[PDB]
Amino acid sequence: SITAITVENLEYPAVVTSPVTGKSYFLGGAGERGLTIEGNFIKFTAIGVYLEDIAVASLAAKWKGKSSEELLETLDFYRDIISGPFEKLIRGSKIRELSGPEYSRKVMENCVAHLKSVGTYGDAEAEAMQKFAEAFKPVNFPPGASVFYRQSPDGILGLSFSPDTSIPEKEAALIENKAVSSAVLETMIGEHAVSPDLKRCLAARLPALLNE
Ligand SMILES: O=C1C[C@@H](c2ccc(O)cc2)Oc2ccccc21
Repeated sequence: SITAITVENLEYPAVVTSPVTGKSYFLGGAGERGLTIEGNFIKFTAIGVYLEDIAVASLAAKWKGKSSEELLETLDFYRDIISGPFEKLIRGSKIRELSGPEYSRKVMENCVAHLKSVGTYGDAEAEAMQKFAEAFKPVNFPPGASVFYRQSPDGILGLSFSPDTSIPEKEAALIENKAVSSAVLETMIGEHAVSPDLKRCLAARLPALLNE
């Protein structure tokens, strides 16, 4: 039943399969991010969050039978999605052109704030974030180009870059750090993520799946 979602002419298929891990995912939600300039929301990128198919069985126990409205207001629900025992794939496709450094600046800012916020920002995490930064430096994201974050439940964050929206065969880098591995998704649907579009998609789409 899960449908595809299109954001600013950028389409997010209902399902995708990783060329890296071979695992298949379903679209949990899609939205957009940007900057508010002079009270005006300026869109820069689209974001899609895919959850490994096994996520359903994992989330079923605790969340089956809950209404979308109920899930949306429950922080614990999103915590299970962020740190659940399954892989998550996040695809960011640019609406406006951004260089790797330009784009990564904000993302890293948000990740670092979160990490410090929960008391897990030591030397290992700073080094992981520096490696994160390094991976983006040689990259440019013209409209339509994409970044793929593969959040492995084993504490690893795989980074892939594409000239368009197709998922690359090989990953550009592997950030091996547990706390950092979930930081990116946390800044998107975690408690302190202001933008609700992704959270709403998840709360709306998951109930149907959690019942069958
Ligand atoms: O996926 C993104 C894009 C990022 C961003 C937007 C505009 C820009 O110029 C640089 C980075 O903002 C964000 C903030 C929070 C969570 C995800 C994101």
